[PDB]
Amino acid sequence: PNSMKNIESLFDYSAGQFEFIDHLLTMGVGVHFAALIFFLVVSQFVAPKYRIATALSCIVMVSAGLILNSQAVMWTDAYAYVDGSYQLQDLTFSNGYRYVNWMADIPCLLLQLLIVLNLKGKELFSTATWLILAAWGMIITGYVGQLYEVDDIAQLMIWGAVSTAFFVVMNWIVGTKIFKNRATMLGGTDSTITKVFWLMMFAWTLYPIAYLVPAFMNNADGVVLRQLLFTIADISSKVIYGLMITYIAIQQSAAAGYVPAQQALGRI
Ligand SMILES: *C/C=C(C)/C=C/C=C(C)/C=C/C1=C(C)CCCC1(C)C
Ligand SMILES: CCCCCCCC/C=C\CCCCCCCC(=O)O
Ligand SMILES: [Cl-]
Repeated sequence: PNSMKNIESLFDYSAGQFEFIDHLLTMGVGVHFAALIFFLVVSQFVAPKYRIATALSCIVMVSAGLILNSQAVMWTDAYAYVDGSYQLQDLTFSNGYRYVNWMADIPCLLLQLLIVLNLKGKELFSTATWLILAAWGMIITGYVGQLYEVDDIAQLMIWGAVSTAFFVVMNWIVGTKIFKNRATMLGGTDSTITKVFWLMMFAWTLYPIAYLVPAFMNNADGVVLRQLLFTIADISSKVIYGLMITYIAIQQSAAAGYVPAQQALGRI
């Protein structure tokens, strides 16, 4: 369906190129699932005010891990090694699934941030609402644009412009809330959380770069590079970010007197 519309369909891949992609996707699932166990064992040390943030991390890990596992399988299904190269056998591969996943992943990532920020009640709800709508606006317009990567580069770029507008607006909101709510962080995670904003800024920005590969590197190597950028971005935005949110959650929990949090931080 969407497979003819992505640049992966245009090329034949060397055994090294095809195998590198498969290995990236495979490693990615391994990292996400390993992280998943860790987020899972560690959540018993998070006080309940914050425990939902850690659960969100586990949710993202599986959600992202499943999409990667599936991409890896869709990749091996799509091509066969014939006459010295991997050649397209059928229309089973597309990047469209990543976008669909982001529809779920991003709200989860944002919500875990708001929780450690100590937002609650009406503010949490309203902030969450504006953020996810902005995010959905970004993702959907982006999804529409990627559909035109094979045949209409101007069109991919215009949808890209619209997508970026939502992105910038989303960043302004998360940035503003982090900066206005820092003084309330305990432990003192007021310092850590600003690092979390910079990481997001860096990691999230890699997705747009990946989106533009058809525009500047329209060849088989470009395909490899985009999967690589997705990989760096995925580990940075989901896993590394997740480890920080959890750290902040544990630290805030101990500072507020939750004992399992204190014993845990202490036993290390
Ligand atoms: C777990 C997944 C994450 C954190 C994905 C984040 C994705 C983006 C920030 C996507 C951004 C885009 C633009 C701002 C412009 C082009 C289209 C997108 C969707 C790639
Ligand atoms: C910060 C997150 C780190 C992400 C992990 C990514 C791991 C891969 C890194 C480097 C390997 C580069 C080697 C590429 C050899 C090219 C072979 C070919 O494509 O033909
Ligand atoms: Cl609590």
